[PDB]
Amino acid sequence: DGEYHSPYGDDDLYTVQPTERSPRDPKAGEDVILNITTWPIENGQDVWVEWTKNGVAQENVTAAYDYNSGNNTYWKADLGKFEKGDEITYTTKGSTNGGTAYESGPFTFYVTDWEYVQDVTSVVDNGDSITLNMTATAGDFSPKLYLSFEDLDTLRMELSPTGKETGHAGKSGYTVEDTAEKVTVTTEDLSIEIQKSPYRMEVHQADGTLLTSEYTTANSLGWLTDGKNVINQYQNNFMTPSDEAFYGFGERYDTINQRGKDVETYVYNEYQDQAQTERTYLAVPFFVSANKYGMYVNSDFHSQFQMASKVEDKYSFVLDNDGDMTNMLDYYVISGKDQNDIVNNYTDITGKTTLLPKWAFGLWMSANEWDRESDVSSALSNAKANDIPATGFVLEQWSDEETYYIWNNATYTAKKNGEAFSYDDFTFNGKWTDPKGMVDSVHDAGMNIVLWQVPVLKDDGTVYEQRDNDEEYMISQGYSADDGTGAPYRVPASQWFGNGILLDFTNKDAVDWWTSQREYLLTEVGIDGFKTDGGEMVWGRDTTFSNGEKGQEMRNRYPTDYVSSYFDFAKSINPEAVSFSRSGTSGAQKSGIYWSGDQTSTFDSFQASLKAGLSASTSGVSYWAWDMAGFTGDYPTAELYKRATAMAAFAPIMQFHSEKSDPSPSEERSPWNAVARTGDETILPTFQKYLYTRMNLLPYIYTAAKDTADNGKSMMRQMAMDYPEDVNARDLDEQYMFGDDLLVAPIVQEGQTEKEVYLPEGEWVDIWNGGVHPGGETISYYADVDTLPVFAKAGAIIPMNMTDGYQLGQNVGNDLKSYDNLTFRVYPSGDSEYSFYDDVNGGEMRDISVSEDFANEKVSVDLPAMADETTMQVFSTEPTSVTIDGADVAKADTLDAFNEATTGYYYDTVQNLTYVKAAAKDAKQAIVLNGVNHAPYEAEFGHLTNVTTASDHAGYTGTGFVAGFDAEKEAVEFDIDAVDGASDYTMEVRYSAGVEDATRTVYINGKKQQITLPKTANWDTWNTVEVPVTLQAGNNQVVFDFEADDTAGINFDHVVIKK
Ligand SMILES: [Ca+2]
Ligand SMILES: [Cl-]
Ligand SMILES: [Cl-]
Ligand SMILES: [Mg+2]
Ligand SMILES: [Mg+2]
Repeated sequence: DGEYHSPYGDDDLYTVQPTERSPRDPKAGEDVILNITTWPIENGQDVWVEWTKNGVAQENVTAAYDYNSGNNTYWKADLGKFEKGDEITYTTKGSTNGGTAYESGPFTFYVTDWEYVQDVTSVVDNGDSITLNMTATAGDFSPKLYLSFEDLDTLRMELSPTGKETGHAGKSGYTVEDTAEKVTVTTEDLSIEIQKSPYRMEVHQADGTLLTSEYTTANSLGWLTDGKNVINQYQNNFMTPSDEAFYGFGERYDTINQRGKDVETYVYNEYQDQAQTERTYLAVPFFVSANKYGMYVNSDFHSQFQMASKVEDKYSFVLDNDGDMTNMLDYYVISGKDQNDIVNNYTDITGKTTLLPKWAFGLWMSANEWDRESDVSSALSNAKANDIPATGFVLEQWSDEETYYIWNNATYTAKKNGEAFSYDDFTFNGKWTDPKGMVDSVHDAGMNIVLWQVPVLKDDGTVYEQRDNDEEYMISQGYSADDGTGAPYRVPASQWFGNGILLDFTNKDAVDWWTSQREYLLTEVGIDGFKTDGGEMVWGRDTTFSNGEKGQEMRNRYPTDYVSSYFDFAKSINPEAVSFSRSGTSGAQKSGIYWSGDQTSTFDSFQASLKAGLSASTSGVSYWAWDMAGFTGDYPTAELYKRATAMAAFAPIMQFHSEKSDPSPSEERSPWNAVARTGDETILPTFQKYLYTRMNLLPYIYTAAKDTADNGKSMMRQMAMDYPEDVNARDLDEQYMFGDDLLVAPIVQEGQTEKEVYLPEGEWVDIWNGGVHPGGETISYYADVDTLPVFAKAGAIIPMNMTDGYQLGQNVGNDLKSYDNLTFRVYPSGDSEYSFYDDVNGGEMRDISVSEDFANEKVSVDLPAMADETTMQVFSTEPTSVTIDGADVAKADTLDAFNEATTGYYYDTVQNLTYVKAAAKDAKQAIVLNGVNHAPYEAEFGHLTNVTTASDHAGYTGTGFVAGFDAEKEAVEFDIDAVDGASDYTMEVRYSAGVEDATRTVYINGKKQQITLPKTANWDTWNTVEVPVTLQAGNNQVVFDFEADDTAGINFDHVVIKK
């Protein structure tokens, strides 16, 4: 028998327990209902409420029967409505036939209403902060809003509704113009305009361009209070035009543009249906707008961002508080040089990404079913047999599944009083007879290993000596959080690890103990980090932490305290250790890799993972991973597996994983098991191609990882992050930038082979074959299941680790200590510069510069001192000569001769790349390619009408030529760029015409001219004709037609644009 009521339940955002108060936090005019339970179900029960209003005893309120369920009766008591300032205290009671009474409480609530800023009554400029003294729309407070600058382009607002708290100092580099009606605050980057009556702020760039502004009708900034004991919420409201896009908010699975949605800053463990439920494990109260600003609400409390979800032209935030009247509202409006600089400024406030070792950027292998030494040995042998040079290895099913720091099957004498074990304390048996030796074998394969962990001490109600000993110690030492009554906090019973006790990561002594238990894994077993799973486990408003904070404030912070504690611990022992986690909030980026969690093997889930990575990127979480092709559900199709592999190889962290613990057949998402499960042997070479390409690009990828850590620029980025003004880029979620230079367009739709790719203005070159694609439109690219469209931007300098074959997709292995052939791929365009992070040679930054001067048929490369031989691969026509420091270097006729040479050059006619080899030297070297033009536009890559291609007459550039172009109605169209700006140019047409003179009609952006192509000696003889053309900015449509007045057959190799 009993009775129970608890007003907040578990404080869950999405559900209520059946014995809560509704509303949880009543405002003025809201009917308050109390839900109460009694048990068992029986006649003669009476339930009632004893209470006071402002200290005055009220008549008891009797509860009415609502419904029965299980062994319980549920009741509702109606307290009615209240006025702002009312203080209500109540106790719920139950008894049967006037017998024993059971009760809950007392519970108190303070009835609130909103008060807003009205006018600015005075301004005080203290030199490093500005105070705006204001009046309020209601109540008796004297609010103060403090303005300060975190930097000249980053504004901080701190509101004290009572005026009793003071804002923080910032930079002094600002000026103020204060008039009776308005105050304007100016820095070299911002112009902040503030109307005084009513108060309203507009944030502009220094040149006057509006970034964002408070809502038009003013009274935008407010707080929810009873006027005496409590401040429970804050809000501000802003004006937004119909086309404004909002990105970030942590890791989001539903959309990359949150306009139209209410976004909850609330961490949650949602399995498989994150997109549909709009939930996430990683929530951050920061967004970036394509209107060139970011907004960061500096609080760990839950907030709701209403992004034009209520009123078409308004966005708002509503920030919760625990009632403490001394907690100021603190938020930032962040500008910068560009969108990535906005993210950099955000990381100045919340923490920079910590650079991880290069091994983190190779392939990670994982499968939950790996639960014994023989599984590890077989995984290593399978990788070797299938030529998969991975660098990361994860074990999940490794422990006793009780303590989570002891190897499965190990025996030992249990320890009391929180004492830690050493390796020699264990007798290793069964599944793991020699963990240290197993780790050595993983290292010997060139891989690094991490072990799965959780932040909770498991308590399943079973007897297990060591766990029971640790639990008693942890509780009595005060190492858990407190439930609010002096008892240890436990995860709610219905949840993952329900009944488990959370380690209080705010308590340094608790953390030292917890990590001391795992110390031997790092010092003696030799592991390389931890997969710190979970963390979305703090419920309860009264849950109390050692830092004095409670559940509302700590729910979102807890996972990051957990993750960071482990990351820092592992690295203190092993400098090369890496964490792999899923949950966090602002600052998560400081502590390792984040993966997108638990998803199914479908194209819809693939689409959601990419949105999660792109939104996480904007939010400063750059080192992002996903379980390629899904970790659960029916085994992926060969198509999904292949499409996923390609995106995964071009994402920040590449990793496969599987959910099942003991399946038959195997559920491994490895390429060898994928071949086995689908019966499609072609999966292996396709996977190899993408893995080998990633390893060829590792020097570029790792430099990008460094740029994240140094400059806040995420590795994988949504298109609007690099092109905010481009209206076509605003909502794209099926392509992205990777590193500074590569536009990647994965196929994330089932059955798709015609991939649309939006190309921003500028020239884009297909990295696989040299196809040129002028930007400014959405192109169609035919991508079979093994193909991934990837393009390099104009001016790109891309370092690569190549074999003597010098093609993308050739295996260089997993040696992270040296390069095979360090190579720089260059797409010359004006003056470009690249800072390469040469980690192989001491982490020195090598500044490479390229100066394109095709008007004088030259491209110059300024190579700094290098420790290794270097090979340039420059996109161009074939040079007439190449000099290094003014001395000619020898032309090599074949790739073999090029490889044998110590210095020289070689021209790859298929790829239209000039290779230049320069020796290692302790000083800068000046390389100059002479007699070169922009690379040819191959006819075989053009848009063809009623003609085909072939490769049956030798001497063509590219892969062949257009053949059988010999009848009316046939045409070849090229999309061409002006090389050095809009101008007149000479278009060199290369063709063969073995039978007779030919003529064709050419249209340049619709302007007609006819050309004559003289007979060549035979079909094995090529000739060039020079045609004067006028080329403008952007894409030039160049059409070669065979009209009624044209004549004869030609083979058409390419066109070259020159001065
Ligand atoms: Ca050709
Ligand atoms: Cl004033
Ligand atoms: Cl020729
Ligand atoms: Mg800055
Ligand atoms: Mg080591």
